[PDB]
Amino acid sequence: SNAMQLTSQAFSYGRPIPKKYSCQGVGISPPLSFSDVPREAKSLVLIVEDPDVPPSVREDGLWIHWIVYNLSPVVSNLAEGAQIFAVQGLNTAGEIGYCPPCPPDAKHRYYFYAYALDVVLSDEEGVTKEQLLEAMDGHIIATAELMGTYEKD
Amino acid sequence: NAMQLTSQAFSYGRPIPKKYSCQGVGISPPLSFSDVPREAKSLVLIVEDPDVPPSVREDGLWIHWIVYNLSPVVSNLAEGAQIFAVQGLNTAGEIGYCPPCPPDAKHRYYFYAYALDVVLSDEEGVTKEQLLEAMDGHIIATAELMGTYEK
Ligand SMILES: [Ca+2]
Ligand SMILES: [Ca+2]
Ligand SMILES: [Ca+2]
Ligand SMILES: [Cl-]
Ligand SMILES: [Cl-]
Ligand SMILES: [Cl-]
Ligand SMILES: [Cl-]
Repeated sequence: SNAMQLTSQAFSYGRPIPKKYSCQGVGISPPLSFSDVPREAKSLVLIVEDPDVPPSVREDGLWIHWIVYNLSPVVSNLAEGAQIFAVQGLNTAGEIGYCPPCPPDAKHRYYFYAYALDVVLSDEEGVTKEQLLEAMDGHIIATAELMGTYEKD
Repeated sequence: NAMQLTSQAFSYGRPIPKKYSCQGVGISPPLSFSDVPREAKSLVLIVEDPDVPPSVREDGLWIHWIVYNLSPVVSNLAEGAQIFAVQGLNTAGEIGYCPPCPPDAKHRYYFYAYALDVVLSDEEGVTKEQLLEAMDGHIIATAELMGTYEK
């Protein structure tokens, strides 16, 4: 296509994420595919977040489930639970890496955002979303979005 | 449940019938959209030929059709349909569909459908570049159909 894509073999936009990738299954990271990445991209960034987190546990209403940056722009697929040859940032629990959906109160939406950058960012551990967004500023050449839902059954 | 774009006139990678080319009446081919996400507020269609002779078009890409602000429940466009959406500029410099008319070889014609989470502004003379620049940040699904033409 004419624009960068972020998709998953496991679910289409707005459909349920399989149980395997939630706290009700093994809780591993879902498969994701990047395609049509601009040739000028030098790295990719992934941010996964839940704007449906109960506000009584998170006042700003947004829980970050995964941060990955400095991915290769030709990475193509991340297989489920795969090794990440890139830098992982901090989720909202304050730990590195992927946190599975585990919505206590309702069905939630989980948004997966991809960003293509025309630079490689500094190699830093412990990166939060706020810090990452600052580092990206001025370097984002394209974005893509995927969303899936989860509701405990 | 991925979004799909199909045509009752040709399956993926197969020849586009003559009537949709310059060798016939040259009307737009029938198209069907399936499994458009619920969250979509509009559809976009971009049809282009990356096999255009580079001596004619240096960048190697000729746009044959741009449509945006299609209803997300439009479901199908009949052959040569009156379009209830906005048509943009093709590379010939005209609004609407330009048929395949490859002079030199078999070409591939790619049809890309995009579901957006917004309705774009109603504008005249919209080019592919302007359309794509506005779509970034709003695309929620993509589907591809391809057909070939050879004189
Ligand atoms: Ca007929
Ligand atoms: Ca004219
Ligand atoms: Ca109008
Ligand atoms: Cl995938
Ligand atoms: Cl959750
Ligand atoms: Cl059709
Ligand atoms: Cl042509």
